[PDB]
Amino acid sequence: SALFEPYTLKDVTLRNRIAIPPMCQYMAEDGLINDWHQVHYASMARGGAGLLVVEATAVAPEGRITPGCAGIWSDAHAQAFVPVVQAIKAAGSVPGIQIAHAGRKASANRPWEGDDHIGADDARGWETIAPSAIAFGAHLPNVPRAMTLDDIARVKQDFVDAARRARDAGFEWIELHFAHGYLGQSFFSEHSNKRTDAYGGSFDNRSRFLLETLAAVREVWPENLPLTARFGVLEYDGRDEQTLEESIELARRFKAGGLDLLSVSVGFTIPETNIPWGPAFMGPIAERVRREAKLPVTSAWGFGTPQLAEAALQANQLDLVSVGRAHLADPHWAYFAAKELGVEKASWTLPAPYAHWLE
Amino acid sequence: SALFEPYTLKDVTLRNRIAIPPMCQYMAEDGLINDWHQVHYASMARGGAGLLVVEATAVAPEGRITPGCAGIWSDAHAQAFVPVVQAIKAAGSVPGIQIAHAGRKASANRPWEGDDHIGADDARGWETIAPSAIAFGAHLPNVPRAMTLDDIARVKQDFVDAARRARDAGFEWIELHFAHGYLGQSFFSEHSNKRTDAYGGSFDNRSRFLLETLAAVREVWPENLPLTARFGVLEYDGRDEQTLEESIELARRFKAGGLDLLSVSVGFTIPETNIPWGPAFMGPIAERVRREAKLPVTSAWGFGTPQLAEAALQANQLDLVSVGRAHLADPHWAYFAAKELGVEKASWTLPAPYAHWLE
Ligand SMILES: Cc1cc2nc3c(=O)[nH]c(=O)nc-3n(C[C@H](O)[C@H](O)[C@H](O)COP(=O)(O)O)c2cc1C
Ligand SMILES: Cc1cc2nc3c(=O)[nH]c(=O)nc-3n(C[C@H](O)[C@H](O)[C@H](O)COP(=O)(O)O)c2cc1C
Ligand SMILES: CCOC(=O)/C(=N\O)C(C)=O
Ligand SMILES: CCOC(=O)/C(=N\O)C(C)=O
Ligand SMILES: [Cl-]
Repeated sequence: SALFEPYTLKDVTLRNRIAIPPMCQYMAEDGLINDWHQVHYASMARGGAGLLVVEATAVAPEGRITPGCAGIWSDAHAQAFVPVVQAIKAAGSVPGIQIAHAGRKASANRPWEGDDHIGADDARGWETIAPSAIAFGAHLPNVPRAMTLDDIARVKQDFVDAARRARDAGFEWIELHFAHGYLGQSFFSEHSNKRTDAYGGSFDNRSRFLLETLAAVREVWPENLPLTARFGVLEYDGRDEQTLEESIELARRFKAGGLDLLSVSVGFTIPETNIPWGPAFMGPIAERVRREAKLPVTSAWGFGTPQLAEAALQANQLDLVSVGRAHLADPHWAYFAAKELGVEKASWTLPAPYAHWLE
Repeated sequence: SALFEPYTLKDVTLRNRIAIPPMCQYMAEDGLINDWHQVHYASMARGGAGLLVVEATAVAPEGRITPGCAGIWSDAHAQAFVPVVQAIKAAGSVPGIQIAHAGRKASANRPWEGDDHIGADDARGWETIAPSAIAFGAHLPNVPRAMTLDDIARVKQDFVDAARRARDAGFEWIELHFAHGYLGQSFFSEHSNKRTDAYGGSFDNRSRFLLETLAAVREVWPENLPLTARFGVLEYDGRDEQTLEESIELARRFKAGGLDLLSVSVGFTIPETNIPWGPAFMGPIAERVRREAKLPVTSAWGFGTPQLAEAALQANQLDLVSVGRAHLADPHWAYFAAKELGVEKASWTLPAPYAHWLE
């Protein structure tokens, strides 16, 4: 089974090709994770996945999506992650973390509490920042404040500080969240970046925030640990051909800037899109990025069955398969995939107190 | 769905009829549970089961099965369970514990480390006790020491002390382990009880240790919390008709002694048996116990498919369906059952951070 071949990137070895992608839990308070996350991540790591990327973790308070999002903007926040890192490691999985800034999509309600921007009368909300003072729209109508040059310098430092905190907490894998219409993605997209200074206008200027943030993180992130990013390479906004070509060129510059692997996703920068949802629909897009940027990739959004995950590898589209919702439904999904794929001693994807009885 | 009707017993209400039966994890050290159990139990409780009965927990060190078994023979041991109790309650499940004494099956290796008796001279092994100085045989050759009347008094008091500690840790449900060939079961079975004093020989005498332990525990266990027991009602030794009839009579005396529910199982007292290798063979047996002893019952051994569990409840065979190994494979099995049975808002069998996305 290709899905259960180990994978080595820099000096880190994943025991299989199953990655749990970042998945916000909305259960933190003031950015501080707690027993919800401890059990959530430990249980999934024991389920057998080779890599567990902890949810989008805010580099700054206003970079949270919701009042329930995790943060790593202080050392106490980072210390809260230590037992999570150690629990993922004890299960034999590799602990990773996605550090993020929600940009204009910040200051929103939890998904089951409206999923929409928090109103100005609500005391829980806050002012959002973004490259330009233009709203996402739809259920996220709050217009963000346009960032100053000092904002840009401060946020980049927040990414540096968060990467250093993630490193010191013991994460062996970091993912910069440059996707899904949050801050980084919105600097790259002309839909949301209306700037005329050095951070908007041209391709170089729109790339500048992401390339500089990557460069600043690379200076503090160890060379022997994978430095990755999630990036939306197309929007399904009717401009996919040119957007994908620009996104792949940026991925080439990420590679030259020391990025080890690209988590290929959709931009979600604006609501006015037509995303063709279907099983493994990102397959050919991830493969094109993989081949044209010559960079290892993972992807998500419909690979969450054993056969689809395996086929994505057999087809040389992905190096790692990210399986998200299936792991919320079944924290031991990796074990389920091992069985479904007829892996030898499949039950031993799990720790002995389970494996012995399921063989 | 009958499986997702709530169930009320004394002052406890289970949100559904799915019980997680006790399942030894063999991960404790000197009886002390740890982060293995914390995540294991909290994750399963979040999976949606209405009742989680924590594994066989030894009332005394020599009553462990293995060096990895949990114990509750001191207040420090009981304190270790408090976070487990509270995590199970926080997920909306009801915390239970099975208190146990392995009898002549004690001092054995973990199942995946040989599963056989450890010699008492071995630093990890110890001397076993039983109603009669007769070995189980096969891979459990250690001959136990026949218990004196003072031994009987000591062990019953250990059950009492353990029930008090379980109450103080916050357990809302207790199960006496009188099954599976351990101490209590072996007092009841003529195969293992060769005593001629007041605790062997007749039906009354063989029943005495179990009835006296129940009575002693009944004194300290709160009237408003279910007092339950697990008992092997037949052995598949060719004496099943006479054995089951005596077992149903003991269930009647259990009820008269204040037992609230009986977990019906197999004896496993000796190895020379022909136990059915198949699912749900206990259904009609448990139904007979339920109807002839007029006592609520649960059972296990192969009910871990949603349709089988639903069928056992529709047939009035069980009041609760115990689903064990399926929860080792999938801690969210209760959610999987909700889906398969077409329960409305099935995803909300799970907490919101999962439920919202699985709709
Ligand atoms: C509850 C939930 C939270 C998510 N949070 C994040 C996140 O914090 N960062 C991110 O990059 N993607 C996030 N995603 C997107 C997932 O990482 C993944 O791409 C998505 O679930 C699709 O993959 P799947 O079909 O296997 O579920 C989230 C998805 C879900 C369902
Ligand atoms: C790993 C494991 C540990 C078990 N430990 C106990 C136990 O401690 N006490 C008990 O009464 N039964 C124990 N059993 C028996 C189970 O509680 C249950 O009766 C058995 O798994 C049959 O149910 P199932 O078919 O749903 O798995 C254990 C079973 C397993 C698989
Ligand atoms: C619309 C896609 O955005 C995401 O997946 C996300 N984070 O990146 C969430 C849901 O928190
Ligand atoms: C074979 C029947 O015995 C059991 O089920 C058991 N405990 O009761 C264990 C720890 O396996
Ligand atoms: Cl000890």
